[PDB]
Amino acid sequence: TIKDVAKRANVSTTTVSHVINKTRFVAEETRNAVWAAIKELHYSPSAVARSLKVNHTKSIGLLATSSEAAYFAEIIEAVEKNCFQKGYTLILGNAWNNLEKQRAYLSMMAQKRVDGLLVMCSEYPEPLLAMLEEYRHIPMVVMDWGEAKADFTDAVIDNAFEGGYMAGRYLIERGHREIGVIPGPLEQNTGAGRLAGFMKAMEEAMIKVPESWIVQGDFEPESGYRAMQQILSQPHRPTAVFCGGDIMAMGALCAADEMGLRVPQDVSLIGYDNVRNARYFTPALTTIHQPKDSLGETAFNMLLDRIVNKREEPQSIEVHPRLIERRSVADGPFRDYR
Amino acid sequence: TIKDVAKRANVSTTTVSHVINKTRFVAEETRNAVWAAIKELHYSPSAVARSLKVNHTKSIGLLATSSEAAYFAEIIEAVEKNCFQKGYTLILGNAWNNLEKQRAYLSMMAQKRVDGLLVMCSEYPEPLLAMLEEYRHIPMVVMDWGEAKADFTDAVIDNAFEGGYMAGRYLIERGHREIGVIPGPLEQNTGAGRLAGFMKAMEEAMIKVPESWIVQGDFEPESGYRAMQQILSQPHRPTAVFCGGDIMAMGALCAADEMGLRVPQDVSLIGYDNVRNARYFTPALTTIHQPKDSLGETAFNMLLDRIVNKREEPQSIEVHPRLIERRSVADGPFRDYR
DNA sequence: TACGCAAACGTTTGCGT
DNA sequence: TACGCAAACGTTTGCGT
Ligand SMILES: Nc1nc2[nH]cnc2c(=O)[nH]1
Ligand SMILES: Nc1nc2[nH]cnc2c(=O)[nH]1
Repeated sequence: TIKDVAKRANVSTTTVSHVINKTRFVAEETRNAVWAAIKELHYSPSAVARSLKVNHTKSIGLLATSSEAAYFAEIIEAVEKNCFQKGYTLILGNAWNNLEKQRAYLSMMAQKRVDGLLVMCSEYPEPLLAMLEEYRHIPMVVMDWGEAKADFTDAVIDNAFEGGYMAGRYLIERGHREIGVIPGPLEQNTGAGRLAGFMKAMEEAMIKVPESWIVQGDFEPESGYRAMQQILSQPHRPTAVFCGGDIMAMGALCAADEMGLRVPQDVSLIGYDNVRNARYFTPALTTIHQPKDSLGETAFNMLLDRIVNKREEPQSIEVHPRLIERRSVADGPFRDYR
Repeated sequence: TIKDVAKRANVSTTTVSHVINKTRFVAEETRNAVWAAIKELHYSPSAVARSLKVNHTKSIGLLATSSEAAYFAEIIEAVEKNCFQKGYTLILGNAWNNLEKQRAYLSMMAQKRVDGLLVMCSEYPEPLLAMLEEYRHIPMVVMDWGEAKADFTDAVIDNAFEGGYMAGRYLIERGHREIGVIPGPLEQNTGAGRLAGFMKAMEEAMIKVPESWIVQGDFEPESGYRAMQQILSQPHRPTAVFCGGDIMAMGALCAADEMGLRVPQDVSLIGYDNVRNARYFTPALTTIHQPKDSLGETAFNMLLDRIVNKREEPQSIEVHPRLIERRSVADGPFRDYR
């Protein structure tokens, strides 16, 4: 305890502190002396004590959805550096889209008194929106929203509609007119948003799409498997499918193999995410890339700012995606005709 | 503040507390009354205050190596549930095998006063071992050690040597006598340990292995790529390779493709990890599976026990791996001869 | 029976001199 | 010049009555 180091140090605690935090000038002797005792006495200042005083834990919370999915894990890993190089402590908590679950992690959140709050709950029902607001006191920012759903938070928008668009365009220019689509859950942004972007181009190109060629996915490889399966299992099949996510595409890739179909010789897959190891998919995945890092870093920053600069007004910064050409896509049967 | 709810509640704080923690009987009126104010006044008890008093933060720290690699992310995700269903708060911090880095996260660790400590630093040099010990006060347990490296911690041993063994045996019985190997870093347990297991069987079967058929990997898909590449790029090539890790195998799978070689028609790949989505590799990955969940859950538990049961003696629980047959492996040219 | 007092936990910090 | 006092932060808890 400080009372213990000051003692061994034959100096006031006020002194022990002033040297611990270089908050005011202290003679060299006194300085050194404190230190020695600090070391021999083996002192570890109590952050909890210091925070009960200074009104800030210096730790930010993460109300995530899950932490194993490649997509998530990369953002999550991104944040942590940011937290660390800026002095913060990361508190991770996955709600699994569970209201109860979130209401709890949110609960312990404020209790432990997180200086700030990063959110990625995926689905945002009225109930959620509700609970979230009752903590509008604690600074926060949702990082996975299509557009600014609330006025009480900060947001980083991905322009995922623009991405869904970019993907379809590619297919078109490639020669395809018979595309399919295994989208991510519609309650989601990266779900509906991407699909909706992809579908503008279609109409923009008078391309229709039979319902039998559009199957819901949940970002789980198993789901990609089942869809791709469902797709090619019907008499008339498309020549190129737009896969809602990379790890789903990764799963759709598998099925086509066991299918006996070649890729991209038989099917053309265009994903979306650009996961750390999508380049090494087999084959190499052509895909849309989301700036996961910046989506992360940008978030942490807005928080700090709102924090340290006692910001009060909400905000929302956009981020942008870009096509990444790999090997899952070939020319369509209309390429030369354009 | 409590002083604020008790006031609005026209009752002593001692009362406000006794109802907040059901620590002693309180009349219904008084009870209800407190509550109302608790709600209208919108009170969030201060955990930091309560902990500065009760001597326990109710939060455990995670001094990980990294959090994006599938292997890690799965354990990490495992822990968090365990933490959550048992009432704890997860603090995540990746040291990136950086001494300085770890010494820091370890530093802030004790400061914030983690009730317990989970470790997975991969490489454990004397320097590390040193620093770690100076916190032997704070309860902990390394979860990625070959054998009990220290007497001041708890350990969960994976029997990764037994796994490396299981893998080689498979190859043998399959018909192979010309195997290769892309192992994970030797400073590691899952590195050296697995390799060393795999190599006993070899000798146990009078199988030698040309150095030109053994290439260091770092668990990174890119590394698997380069090795597999290096391997088949030499005049005489093996008929089956044992891949140190799944995500590396995943990377070796790619190269062979671009190689023009078929798998398992041309090469036979046997990985090790059994990652959440290795089944969906292309082809479906035959591999050794580590009980990631239990490796996680078991760890959290030992910690609690050491914690709540004020345990003092070190411990070490083993966990076991098992072969998972998929599609990356075919009979060798010696199968019928046995 | 049902509750209230004050002291304590481990720090920081405004006055001082 | 260089340092020391005491009060405060937001709770819990042993005596009480
Ligand atoms: N698994 C997963 N992948 C995604 N890609 C974009 N959004 C998501 C998401 O919420 N989950
Ligand atoms: N990436 C990675 N994979 C592993 N598989 C077993 N151990 C490890 C490790 O330390 N890192």
